[PDB]
Amino acid sequence: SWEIDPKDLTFLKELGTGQFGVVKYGKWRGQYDVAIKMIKEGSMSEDEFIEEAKVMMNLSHEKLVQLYGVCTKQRPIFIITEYMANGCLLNYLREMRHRFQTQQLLEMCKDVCEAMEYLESKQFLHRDLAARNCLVNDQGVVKVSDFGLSRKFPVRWSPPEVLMYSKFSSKSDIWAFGVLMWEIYSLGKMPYERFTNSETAEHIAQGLRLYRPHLASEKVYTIMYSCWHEKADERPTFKILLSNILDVMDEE
Repeated sequence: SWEIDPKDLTFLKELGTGQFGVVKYGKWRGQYDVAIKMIKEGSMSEDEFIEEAKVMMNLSHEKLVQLYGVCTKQRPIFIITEYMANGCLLNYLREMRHRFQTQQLLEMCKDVCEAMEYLESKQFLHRDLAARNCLVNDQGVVKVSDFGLSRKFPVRWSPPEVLMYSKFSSKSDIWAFGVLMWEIYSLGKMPYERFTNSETAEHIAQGLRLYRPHLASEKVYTIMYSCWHEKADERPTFKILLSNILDVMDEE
């Protein structure tokens, strides 16, 4: 069901990801590659954890990193997720010592927009969409992770209404997606690299945004820029963005 027997875990490994990162790898039920993550003790009630795990497991999309189950009969609780061989998107973008053509960067954006259009259609809020929270598999497909119970503050990824009023909505995920497009097109730079949090917020308050990365065409920048409207209701939906992204794919 939602509950998993740790005895169904075989080939337990400690694997590197990026230069200093580490992942606990296993195989689940003889054929599923999984990452094993622990849940902070006492931060949640057991019943509260199970319901949230149930919601997350019913979130099925090829571009969302899947949750396969949880172990609760043990201390600490752990979760098993879809293993992603190429690791964090941020590190993967900076590891571009080789590859990225602009078509590949736009495809990354499309992968994420699909996952997010799915989440939006289920009225589920990510709340921390960022390149650090996307994972890349062995085929180079980008999937969104760290939504749900896979959770100082992501100020550089947050719209003004989150910073001031804590008003989370799909439209705040929209803003963060624009920042994520920026991280992709700049190949993994830090948004607003040399800014205090008040400087970033004063910069936004002045109607100023993240510069056009030079790998981004005018069209691509229009799409990411559209995500950062001051008014939440003036920012697009993930369905509209997808259609914009699919339009720009046809035009190249």
